[PDB]
Amino acid sequence: MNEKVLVLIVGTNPLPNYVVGSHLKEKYDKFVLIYSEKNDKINQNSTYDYAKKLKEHLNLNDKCIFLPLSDVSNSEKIINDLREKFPSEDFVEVHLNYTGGTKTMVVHIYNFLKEKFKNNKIKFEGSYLDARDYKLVYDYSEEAISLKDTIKIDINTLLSIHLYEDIHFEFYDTYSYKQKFVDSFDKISQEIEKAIKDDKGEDFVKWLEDPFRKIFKGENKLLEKTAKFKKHIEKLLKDNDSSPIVKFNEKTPQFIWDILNAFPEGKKLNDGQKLWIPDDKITNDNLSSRVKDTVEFLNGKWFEWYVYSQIKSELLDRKLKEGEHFGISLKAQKKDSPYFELDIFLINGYQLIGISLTTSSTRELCKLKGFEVIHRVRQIGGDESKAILITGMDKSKTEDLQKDLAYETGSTQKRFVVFGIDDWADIGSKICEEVFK
Amino acid sequence: MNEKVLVLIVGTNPLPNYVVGSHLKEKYDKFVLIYSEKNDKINQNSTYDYAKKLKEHLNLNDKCIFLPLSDVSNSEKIINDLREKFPSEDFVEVHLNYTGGTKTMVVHIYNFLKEKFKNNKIKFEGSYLDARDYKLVYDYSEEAISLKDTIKIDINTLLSIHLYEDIHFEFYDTYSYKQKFVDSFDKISQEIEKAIKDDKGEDFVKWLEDPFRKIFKGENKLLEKTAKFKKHIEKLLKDNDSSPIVKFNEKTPQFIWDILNAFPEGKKLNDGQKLWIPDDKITNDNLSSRVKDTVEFLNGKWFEWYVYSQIKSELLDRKLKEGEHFGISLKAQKKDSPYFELDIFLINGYQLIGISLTTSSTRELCKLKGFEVIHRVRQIGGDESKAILITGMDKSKTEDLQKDLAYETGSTQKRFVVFGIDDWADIGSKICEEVFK
RNA sequence: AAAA
Ligand SMILES: [Mn+2]
Ligand SMILES: [Mn+2]
Repeated sequence: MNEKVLVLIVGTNPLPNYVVGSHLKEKYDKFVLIYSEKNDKINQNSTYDYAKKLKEHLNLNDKCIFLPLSDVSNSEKIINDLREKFPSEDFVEVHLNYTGGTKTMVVHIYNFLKEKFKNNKIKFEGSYLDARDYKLVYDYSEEAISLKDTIKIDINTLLSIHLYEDIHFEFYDTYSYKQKFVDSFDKISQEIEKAIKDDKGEDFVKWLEDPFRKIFKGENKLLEKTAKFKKHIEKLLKDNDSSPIVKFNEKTPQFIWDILNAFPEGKKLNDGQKLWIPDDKITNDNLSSRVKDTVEFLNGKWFEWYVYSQIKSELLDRKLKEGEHFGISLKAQKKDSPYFELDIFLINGYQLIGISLTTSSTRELCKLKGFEVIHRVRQIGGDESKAILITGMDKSKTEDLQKDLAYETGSTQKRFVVFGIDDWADIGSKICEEVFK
Repeated sequence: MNEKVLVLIVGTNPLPNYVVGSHLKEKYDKFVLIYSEKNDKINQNSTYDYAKKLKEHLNLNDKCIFLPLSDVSNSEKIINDLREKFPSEDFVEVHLNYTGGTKTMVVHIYNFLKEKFKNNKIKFEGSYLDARDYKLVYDYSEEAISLKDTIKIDINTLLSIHLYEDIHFEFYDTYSYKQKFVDSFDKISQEIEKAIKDDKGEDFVKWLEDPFRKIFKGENKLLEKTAKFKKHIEKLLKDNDSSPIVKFNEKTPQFIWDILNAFPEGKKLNDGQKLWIPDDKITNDNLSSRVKDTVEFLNGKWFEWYVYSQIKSELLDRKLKEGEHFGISLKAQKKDSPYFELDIFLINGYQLIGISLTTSSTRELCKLKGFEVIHRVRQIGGDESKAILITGMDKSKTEDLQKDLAYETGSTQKRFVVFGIDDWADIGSKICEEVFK
């Protein structure tokens, strides 16, 4: 005998159970996962899919007992099913983690176990995981254990316990544009990093709006069909005074030219110090081989590799593993449901920090992109996950956004942090400070 | 003499305590609002402002006692602060609503009061408001009191208990564009309503994309400067055929011309069957008085008035009161925080149904508008608010968006509803269905 | 994990 059992209340947030289970798996022998059933008459769904995922990812196997509850808000039907379905075996210690579930479930499961085992002088203990100071507090023993730097979770386990699948991500050694600009990516990335670190981001993004996007963006497949481009180029020449081609050749700053001249000669958007305008001998395949990949990277993809490279320094010194706790280009889906894409993911302990990146200074576009990162990390990491939005907006607008999209969760620490264009140079440090503090 | 007390555990969601308080305020002469203090060192904010608002709108005044809990995660510190600060007065019935607060609070308060009032001179009772079935279940009593159709909240009170101020909404008799298009708004709306009922939505939207949003919405202030515009007109005219100007003058369906000519004479975008092309000596203020308000209302505001008029009738049949339970163009702010804008608001009992309207068929733009309406109704009405996003997408895209952004709250009823283009003509009954099921 |  001498069996020790752990009773977990399984709600719609599975992460708090996973953390407590990992910390107490060894010191207990059997596990009771109290979940819920589906009853559309009472508008109640089931937390069983989370209970299956908690059994699998904690690897409790057959040492796990599933206790179903028919009504999560009916005191009578809770205690009824409890006596009829709680294990009849003897135990030396009965530990309850009432962190999840309803309040009804919590109240009636706590008092029932208190009067079924603690009534038999069998060790009884309650526990609740603080989502604010990251501690597991014991009711009777009065112990407060911080599981912040002890319990660790990865991106695959975190999304699977939240019922997401097909988890794809990229690494420092598997970035897509490392292949598109092979034997030249480091040079292009180094040059851009210099300018952004030199507080030239506002100037770069301005140049990206005019003329970069005035010339290289328009009709779909503008840069994959020469005819569309050549017609587009001639139309811009007709604008004369307001022509972006004139501004590209003449008013383009030098740090831009250095970035452009960093691209491989076969994939340069410039003809020395002027805009490369293809002739009638240049085919549609030649254009995409030179313009498409370079334009896509300068349209916002550089800002993603920048932030990921800026933060990679502090992370490797914090002994965090790549592909497990940090990565880029995160994609996943629910079964028979559309996919999602998060620019940068980062997991400090078990707190998921989702980072969405945009080079925009427009209020509406940044606000919606913040809206998105809040909801994704909610569906992906839980209701206690952080969302940081890095934008090209100024400090004032950035601050307003944080205030506008702020939701009271009971924690002084903010879960929605917006970073402005000024923070770009030291974004790596600014994030490290935010995430680890 | 016989002081019956009701104890409410105050959390971040204040709506449940207001609902229960409004129902049981008459049968109790004392009220204890257990609220949290602010200790930044333990990452814990104060729900005092939420409990303050409840005392005001429930008009408890002197019958209200405030009990500050220093730590809302430590069992020991909870009970210690309780014994130290709970009213030591004589009570004949002690009723606890444990629907809110942290799990630890709901269990340790429950059992602290249950023992402090075990003497049969004092009768103990416990309540919980089930958000799923909208009922007030009583502990140990099979009694089931539904409050779905009994308790009703006004839009000003709901935003006030969630800490928002400067609540401004427009109703039927005070629509802004009804004052801007004088003696024509009824004819403009009639033509738009008539066309939508004739399955001409997609038609309008496609014309709104091209050539409408290519002639009047190409530059950030082209309808505020006559030069930019005539420049924009000539820049489109450079294309000759396939220019947005030609499609307007030629390939423009008749029901569009009917709406365009329904506008007041001095505020029409057309000059016969052609696009009035502003000539020289047209002031940037004379241009504004003609195209500015017409372009804005024709860019989508029309969809907001359409949906509002279709729902207005259904609701009046019911008891919903305009301005008190439904309305259009709601704006409000938290103190020293930016304002928000929800297109249409509705309150079915005490449930906030927020409706965001967009005439777009693009999945990205609609997706983003979905994250917005979800986050807004949770800040404005609480975590049990429904969001509805009436898009211009087809049934396939709507069901995909509905699955992409859906979060698991624990209810078998949807809380994010994505109506599509085909639902437009019967949006009145469609909304009546989803809101009052 | 402060109306699951
Ligand atoms: Mn992005
Ligand atoms: Mn809208």
